[PDB]
Parts: sequence; C-alpha cells; structure tokens
Amino acid sequence: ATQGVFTLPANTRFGVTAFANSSGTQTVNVLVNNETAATFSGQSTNNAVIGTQVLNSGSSGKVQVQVSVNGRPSDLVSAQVILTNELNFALVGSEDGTDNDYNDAVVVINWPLG
Ligand SMILES: [Ca+2]
Ligand SMILES: [Ca+2]
Repeated sequence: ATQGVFTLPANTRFGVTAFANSSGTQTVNVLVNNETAATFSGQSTNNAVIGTQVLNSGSSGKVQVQVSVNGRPSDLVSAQVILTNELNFALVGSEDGTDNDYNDAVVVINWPLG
C-alpha cells in the first residue's frame, strides 16, 4: 500500500520534523499538493534532528513525505494517530538497507499548531 501520504484539513498549518539513525546520509522531501515545499538532509547515528519547519496544507491538504539515501528511495511505513479527537500525528519511518529497523530517517508531522 501507499505510505507517507496524509490528508490534512485544508489551509491548516502543520509541523514536520526529521531525525536520522543510519550510517547513510538521509534526504527527506515534503510535498504539499504535489509541490516540493521543504527538504532536509543530514547524517546521524544518534537521532539528530536534520530539519524542522512549519508548513501550510494548502487547498488540497495532500502532504507527502519522501526519503532517499544517496539517491536510493527508502522503503516507507506510516500511520496517522489522533489523541482526544483533536491532536494529530502523522508518522513516517524508513529503511535504507537490510536490518529493517525502519528508523534510518524518521519523520513526524503534527497539527493543529498555535
Ligand atoms: Ca535500517
Ligand atoms: Ca538505522
């Protein structure tokens, strides 16, 4: 199934934050309505934040996270979670190799803000 694609209420601000846990250098792209809106890169074996930014959902609400390592697309897993019917997390893990820890780049989207 498709992973890394989330529908947010339209014209709503949201945060996105990426962490790295791999020997390979991670690159994360964020597409809002199929247009590249943020990109992070870095390397960490220690969960370092390689990027963070507030974005807007736009008219579509379609947010999609992508991850690649030196050009090779990582395999994604994702889910959305809602707490107390109000607080939203969209979560993404990714695997760039063979050990299937799926934490190579870890991305977290959250909303509402403010
Ligand atoms: Ca891995
Ligand atoms: Ca890892």
